[PDB]
Amino acid sequence: GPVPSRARVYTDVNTHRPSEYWDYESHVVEWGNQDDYQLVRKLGRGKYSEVFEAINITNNEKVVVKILKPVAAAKIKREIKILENLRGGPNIITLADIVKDPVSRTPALVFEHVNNTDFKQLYQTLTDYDIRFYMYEILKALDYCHSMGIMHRDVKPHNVMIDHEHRKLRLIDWGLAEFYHPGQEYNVRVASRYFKGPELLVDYQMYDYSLDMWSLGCMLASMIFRKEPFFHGHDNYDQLVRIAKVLGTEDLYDYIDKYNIELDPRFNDILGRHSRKRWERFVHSENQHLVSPEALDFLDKLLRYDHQSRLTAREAMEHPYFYTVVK
Ligand SMILES: Nc1ncnc2c1ncn2[C@@H]1O[C@H](COP(=O)(O)OP(=O)(O)OP(=O)(O)O)[C@@H](O)[C@H]1O
Ligand SMILES: O=C(OCC1CCN(CCNS(=O)(=O)c2ccccc2)CC1)c1c[nH]c2ccccc12
Repeated sequence: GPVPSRARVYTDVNTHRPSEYWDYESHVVEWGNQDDYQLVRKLGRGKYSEVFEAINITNNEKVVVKILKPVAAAKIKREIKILENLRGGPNIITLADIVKDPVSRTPALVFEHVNNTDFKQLYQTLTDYDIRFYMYEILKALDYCHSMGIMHRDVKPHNVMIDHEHRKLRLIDWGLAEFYHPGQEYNVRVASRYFKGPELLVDYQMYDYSLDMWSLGCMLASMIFRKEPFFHGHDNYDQLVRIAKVLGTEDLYDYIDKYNIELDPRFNDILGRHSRKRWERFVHSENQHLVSPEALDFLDKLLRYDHQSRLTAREAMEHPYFYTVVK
């Protein structure tokens, strides 16, 4: 069977905390009043939730209302507990209220309003300095949630809200977030296809906070090389092939050997043989200004098959790539 794995940082944060911190099913929801809010317009509808721009009539302030679909309403206590535990933390979205929808029974989460929408809208037009600046801001949020014993598990450009005018950033959508418990086997059906770590693609369930660091590495490669997404898989199997064409097959097989990971037999005839490519191969005249030896060294230390070898959020913050950022 597979060889066990544990996080190399914040390993036992939840073992010491009182049961109330991580036992989300025991949490008692003190519901608010739905009538205090007026919906203005639908911002979007996904497979699990619906988001609206709204106004709190009790104080004239602008809010964001997220209504849960009945199918995704099962783990609402988990998302509430995580949001309350992280409230006030650096670059973390603030939960202001929890109400029930008027027509349907389903819970609705109320948040602070954040200007300029999606990270994806701006992340392909940033200067070198701005990529460095915003990467440091995301790292503050990830080190904070990891230090609090929580994995985000859905890091991607659509989940980062940036107010470019005020040089402000917020990490949103904590619907897939989970408490890290050493030795626990988690569900591998998390994160968006292009941002899934190799541990999810090979069905290795004993993963940790380092999953978020692979997703962050995917975001960095897309920004500095102007290629969105960087790893463009057709499905979950082709996603691993796309990765293998860059990182090579030798390091992939060394990874499955280290943790005694059983590979799906459908990978035998699609993986092939590939050597580790130099990051300089993705450099061209149109993206050369966004690339530096520091950027390539940093990217190389994030995008590693072995989840235990990747830089942690705190080590990433120490990298020379961030020396030019004003602190
Ligand atoms: N707290 C917030 N403040 C301001 N805008 C928000 C907030 N939360 C979500 N939005 C906006 O609401 C819109 C609807 O988001 P929606 O959840 O439908 O997309 P998504 O789920 O992020 O995309 P994906 O399906 O890739 O996850 C988004 O464009 C997003 O920018
Ligand atoms: O005007 C209001 O609600 C109008 C609508 C009442 C009906 N609901 C539909 C909920 N049905 S649902 O099946 O839960 C659903 C469907 C799609 C996506 C997510 C969830 C949409 C909003 C509200 C006024 N204050 C609120 C506070 C929370 C939620 C809604 C409101």
